[PDB]
Amino acid sequence: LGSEAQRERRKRILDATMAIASKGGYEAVQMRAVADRADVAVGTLYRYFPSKVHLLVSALGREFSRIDAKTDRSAVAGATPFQRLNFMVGKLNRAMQRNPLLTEAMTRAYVFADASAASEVDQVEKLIDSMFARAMAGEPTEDQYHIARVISDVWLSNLLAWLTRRASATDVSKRLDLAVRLLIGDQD
Amino acid sequence: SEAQRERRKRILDATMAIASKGGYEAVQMRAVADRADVAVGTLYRYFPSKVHLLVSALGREFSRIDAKRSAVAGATPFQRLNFMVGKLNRAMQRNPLLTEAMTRAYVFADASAASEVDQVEKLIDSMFARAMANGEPTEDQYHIARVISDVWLSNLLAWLTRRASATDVSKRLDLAVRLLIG
Repeated sequence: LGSEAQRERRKRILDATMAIASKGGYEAVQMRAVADRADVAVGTLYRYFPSKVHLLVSALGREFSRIDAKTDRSAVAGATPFQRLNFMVGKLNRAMQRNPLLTEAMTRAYVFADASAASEVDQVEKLIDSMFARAMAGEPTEDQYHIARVISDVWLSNLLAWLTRRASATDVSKRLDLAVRLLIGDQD
Repeated sequence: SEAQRERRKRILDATMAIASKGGYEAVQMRAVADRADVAVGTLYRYFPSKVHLLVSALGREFSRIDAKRSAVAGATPFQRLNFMVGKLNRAMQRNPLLTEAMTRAYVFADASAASEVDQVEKLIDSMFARAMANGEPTEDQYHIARVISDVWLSNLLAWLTRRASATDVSKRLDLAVRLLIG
């Protein structure tokens, strides 16, 4: 399904969405402005992404997909599940902390995305869960996927506290370390 | 004092009435003050912003749920915690617009409302921590409760947006509880 022309259009649309959110945050991300920056027809934009929530959640899914594909796992080749999980948690954290305004825009879209964006939210959730489950495992068990979901929930809550300046990066790291210990502490 | 407690009550009652009608967007400072029959200044003294107002309203909801144990003595820590989760789930599901208003304020509350957010988090964590204990909980139980509160918030957001059914939410919290305490 699809074409090289469609993949090229989608890449430009998401690049434009991220460029606009990096400069002016969630509020700056508007359909007309994104269409103009990506050099795509507004109608074509609406067809692939029916709203700014769809654009931002799709940009977030692409970002997690890139982190997953590009993270060098040789660094923890001889590490324990506890170390591998803390490594991936640390990698996702540093990636989100790099551009606060952009992270804030994608997170806002993700937290309040409606049912019409279920496929885009599921792609995000499955990617983060897969990264944590594979770190704890290789091919994970159903229990490792259930643990991964809990860690993702703790990660999201702490990301929200960090974005709003209610928690420091230090506070976030300590809270995530505690959750990992409570779930798999005996795996080190 | 008496008059102060009555003024805060009227302010929070007006907030809830407005939120129940039109959600987060309907809640505005002037409208709340007029409905509560308080001066805008009295409103700002206790609640510096609409975010402080909605997060404080959320704290009163949790406090009232907490106020309303003897019936669950015979049950195990696992069963008491699942019962507490069920009560909190049902309470938030009864009035979607009111829940949406309080959740939106809680999620995006800034550093200036940190005190109110911290108090709300302590209230929900204590409800879960107390459910797993007999008497005062241990630090380990409060840490477990914080993880349960994070799972609960994530599932509440999925439920509010029609991405998870009430059954889905129940099953996910059951799984998290099982993973943490057994």
